[PDB]
Amino acid sequence: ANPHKDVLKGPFTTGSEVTTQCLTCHEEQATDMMKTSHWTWELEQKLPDRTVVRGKKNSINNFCVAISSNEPRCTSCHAGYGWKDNTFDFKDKTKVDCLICHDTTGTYVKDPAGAGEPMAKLDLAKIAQNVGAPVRDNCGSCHFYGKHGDLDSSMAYPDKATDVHMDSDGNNFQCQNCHTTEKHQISGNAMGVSPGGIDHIGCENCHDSAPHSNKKLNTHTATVACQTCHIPFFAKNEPTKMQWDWSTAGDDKPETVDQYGKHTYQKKKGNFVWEKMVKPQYAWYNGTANAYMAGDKMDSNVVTKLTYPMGDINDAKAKIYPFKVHTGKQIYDKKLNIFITPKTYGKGGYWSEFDWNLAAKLGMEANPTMLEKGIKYSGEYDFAATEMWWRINHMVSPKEQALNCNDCHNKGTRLDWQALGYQGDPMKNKQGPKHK
Ligand code: HEC
Ligand code: HEC
Ligand code: HEC
Ligand code: HEC
Ligand code: HEC
Ligand code: HEC
Ligand code: HEC
Ligand code: HEC
Repeated sequence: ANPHKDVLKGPFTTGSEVTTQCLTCHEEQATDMMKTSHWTWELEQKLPDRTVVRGKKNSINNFCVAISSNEPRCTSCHAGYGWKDNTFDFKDKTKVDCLICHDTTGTYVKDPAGAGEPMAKLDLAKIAQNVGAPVRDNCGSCHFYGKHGDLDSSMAYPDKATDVHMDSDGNNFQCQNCHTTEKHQISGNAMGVSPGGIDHIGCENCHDSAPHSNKKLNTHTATVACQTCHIPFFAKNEPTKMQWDWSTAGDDKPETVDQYGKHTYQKKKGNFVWEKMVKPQYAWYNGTANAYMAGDKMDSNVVTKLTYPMGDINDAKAKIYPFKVHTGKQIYDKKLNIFITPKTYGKGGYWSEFDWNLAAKLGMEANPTMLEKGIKYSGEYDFAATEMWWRINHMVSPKEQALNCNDCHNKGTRLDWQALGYQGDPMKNKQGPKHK
């Protein structure tokens, strides 16, 4: 037994007061955790032409776009308390959130607009006393809401049909059963992070790399990622957003709904398309990814890929992997040719004032990178098309629903042979295209 139940009677009125207790004995864990991306929101990433500091802190996406000037809404999913703008003290140990991963009561909740602060009226003392090993639902406080359509609210206690590894009646894995954690470094590669292992966890430390009695299926694994055949669908239980058109935001037309009660229009955000039971898109992937970074020039007559997997048929490091792809339109500076990071949340933000010029001006004056590069909002904006790629790794289906020969070959359409660089279906056509 540990001392928790005896030492943490409180009263506690704030998160850091809780944390300041945890540190009388777990200063090491804070120090360790603070070295990681869960605390800094930064990752180094090797792009085709340059190494950058990406991570969430520096990323641009086609959903909410970017954290700067919006921090109080976004850092409800930071393992910290108080990150509300650019003055956040990343060296302050009393600001780590120790409860979000370790709460066992199921009541600990971070206020969705509170810059990481817990909701009002929690029994903090009680939460602190009951702290223990994370389960799926702790990771899921940030990982099941917003997007990746492969981790849903039902991954809290999913069935076999949803995920064979996490299946609470079967293998019942917690996330760290695969994402092994040492010194609060939670293992697992985000897309475009390496080194010479595309997947740090992948499928091959618990399965043989030739796991099939059918040898022809084993020969495919040099080219086709396990994830491709074994995750035939994501968003199995609940719709995910497939498109977000910001260009239409700001009108008082009716805020219409889906088959599934999801909004297809909202004044504050624009138009959406939702989909349930989604086939992935397939692409060559060798462990590296391209990314759009703040300040990059772009071209509005074309779709901009905000991220994209690298590799191709001639790339011996690349395999065909499955991806979720989200498309949209979003705001760009019509004079510089760059995407803008606008203020949507809070005072002057789009969501209260519905004025894109003001949201642009305020979001650009708050962005550290724009400032670093002397970039000023020009005063003119427009909307441009984008696509963004995320890896699909969860919801492995039972073996009976793996893609089989006829999903890809013969009348199968899973793979777009020519987009992948093949000369027709390789089974009809043993002449032109082979991986390596
Ligand atoms: C000393 C008075 C402690 C305070 C205050 C807190 N914790 Fe603790 N914790 C303490 C000990 C001696 C142990 C056992 C360490 C060992 O391995 O010998 C623990 C254990 C934990 C764990 C592991 C829980 C598990 O089920 O394995 C966690 C996750 C943990 N402690 C977290 C934690 C937090 C968040 C605290 C503030 C709320 C906290 N502890 C206070 C000693 C002490
Ligand atoms: C909210 C407070 C989170 C909780 C709770 C957990 N994670 Fe998380 N995770 C969060 C963010 C904002 C990010 C991106 C960090 C960045 O800037 O890069 C992540 C990332 C991951 C990753 C990807 C690797 C990485 O990006 O560095 C993994 C593999 C991951 N998270 C796993 C993970 C697990 C297993 C969790 C429970 C123990 C967990 N996370 C909690 C936000 C939050
Ligand atoms: C998720 C993003 C986490 C945050 C924030 C914190 N911890 Fe953690 N902790 C996390 C994991 C995935 C693990 C391993 C769990 C397992 O099942 O093996 C732990 C482990 C601990 C432990 C025991 C092991 C150790 O390193 O000593 C302790 C004592 C612990 N965690 C405490 C702790 C504290 C005090 C935190 C806030 C400052 C904290 N953890 C944050 C995941 C995450
Ligand atoms: C094995 C059976 C897994 C379980 C259980 C969970 N995850 Fe996972 N995850 C797994 C793999 C093979 C990968 C690819 C990365 C690798 O190094 O092999 C991932 C990846 C992630 C990521 C990164 C996704 C991305 O940004 O590209 C995250 C954020 C993530 N996983 C989170 C996560 C959570 C929250 C889980 C519990 C609900 C979880 N994973 C379980 C394998 C496995
Ligand atoms: C499609 C081209 C596949 C690739 C690539 C991989 N697998 Fe597969 N797998 C596929 C089928 C059609 C089936 C069902 C047929 C069967 O052998 O049952 C499977 C099955 C498995 C299983 C279950 C094996 C059994 O007990 O019968 C496992 C454990 C498994 N596959 C794992 C797996 C891994 C780890 C892969 C990458 C190394 C992999 N498969 C590739 C189709 C395809
Ligand atoms: C260990 C940490 C694992 C990792 C990482 C992955 N898999 Fe797994 N898998 C694991 C176990 C213990 C089991 C059950 C095996 C049994 O004896 O019943 C499985 C099961 C599968 C299956 C079979 C599902 C079924 O129909 O019963 C498949 C097809 C499978 N696993 C594939 C798979 C893939 C593609 C993974 C990477 C994303 C993966 N596994 C990771 C252990 C672990
Ligand atoms: C998609 C995810 C597939 C499934 C399911 C199956 N196959 Fe496949 N096939 C796929 C690719 C991407 C390739 C090219 C591999 C390469 O070397 O570049 C192939 C290739 C073949 C071939 C021609 C090569 C050969 O092995 O002689 C054959 C005859 C073939 N595939 C047959 C086959 C069968 C019988 C399958 C079911 C067990 C099967 N494939 C599944 C993609 C996919
Ligand atoms: C929890 C419910 C979240 C809230 C609220 C917000 N975000 Fe998030 N985001 C969350 C996680 C767990 C991750 C890591 C995903 C992984 O699989 O590795 C992220 C990541 C981002 C990124 C990086 C690129 C991407 O995956 O889209 C960006 C640019 C981003 N998030 C932006 C963002 C903004 C602007 C938010 C508030 C307005 C916001 N997020 C809230 C989880 C959660």
